[PDB]
Amino acid sequence: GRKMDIVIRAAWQLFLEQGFSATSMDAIAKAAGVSKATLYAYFPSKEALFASLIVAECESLQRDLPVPKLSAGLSEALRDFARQYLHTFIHRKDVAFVRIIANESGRFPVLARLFYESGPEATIRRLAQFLEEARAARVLEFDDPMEAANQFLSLVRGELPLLIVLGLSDLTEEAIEQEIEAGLKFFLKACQPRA
Amino acid sequence: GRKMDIVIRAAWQLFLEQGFSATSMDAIAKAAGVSKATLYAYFPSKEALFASLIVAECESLQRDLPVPKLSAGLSEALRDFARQYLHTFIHRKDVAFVRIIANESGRFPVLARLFYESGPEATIRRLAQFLEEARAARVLEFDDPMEAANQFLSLVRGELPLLIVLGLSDLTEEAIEQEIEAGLKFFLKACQPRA
Repeated sequence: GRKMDIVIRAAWQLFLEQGFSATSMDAIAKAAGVSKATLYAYFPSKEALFASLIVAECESLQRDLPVPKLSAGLSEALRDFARQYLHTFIHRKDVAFVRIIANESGRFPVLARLFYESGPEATIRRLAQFLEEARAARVLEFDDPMEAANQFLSLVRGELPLLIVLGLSDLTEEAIEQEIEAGLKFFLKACQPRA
Repeated sequence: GRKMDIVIRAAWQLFLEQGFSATSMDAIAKAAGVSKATLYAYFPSKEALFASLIVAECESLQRDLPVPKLSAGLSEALRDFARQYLHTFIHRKDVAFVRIIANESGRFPVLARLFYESGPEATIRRLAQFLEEARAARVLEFDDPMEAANQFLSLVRGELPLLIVLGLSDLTEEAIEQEIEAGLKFFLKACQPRA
């Protein structure tokens, strides 16, 4: 319980610095100061270990996103959600996770999909349920809620992933507000019923 | 002229195999079979050498894209451009190149920005000048052409880059047409003058 966490942190450190495949359960045990018997009692395999990291970190992220309320106002709800989406993008593991998994060159499709469904797709679904509410209230129009959620996020996140990866993204809070307001303005321009 | 190309290819080989910083002008000269005097006459520095590769690769990629014609029909033009834009992601034309810069962890911001401006931003600008024509023809409406171009591409590309990188994208031609049609439909829903 108290030990399992020292293992997690040691493993994360190695996965970042070297990648998944280049990190052995052997190295992990030694970095965390445990016997292999111990290590394997907590985690039946390196794949299971990484899955723990993924589900845990991804569920954590998902708690720091709001559940958008239509009572808050349509715009402010979306604006809030975008804001938190981008803060999580910038300051959390999603980029690191993707580098790590992308480095595996498709050797681990189950882990890849687990991340996708636990994070990115989960974000889409939360927003989608909110959008379904907004459409039920006749305050937005669109054929598919997931599709519309994905469109919204795509606009808001724009080309920030690329910029970050290249090390060119530097986003003050005011810079972020601008990214959001542009994305939102456009999204509403396409889904607000013209009237 | 040809002395210089054998060098380019040798340098690209090393940068791929070992990264930028781990590759020395010395190793490059020896791999290309030239004297250091010769090497440095063509390229004043390793940074300058990589810049040549960037400009060359980025111009190459830009020839793969159409120049969209408004005579073709608005939709079909955009649909063409989107189609060619996505081909770049699927066939991973940028990936090795970006990995090299990304792997420098922002030690070389000038080269990173040169790539950005020579590729990604260049794509935005081409589309932006087409959009500026469409607006002059009163057939689309928007305040800023670069912004609108970015929005268009963000919609179309959506989350495909991520899926590809994770090794979860498998796109039949029909699947691709669906991605495009969704992105375009939405873009037009916001910029076509509602009438």
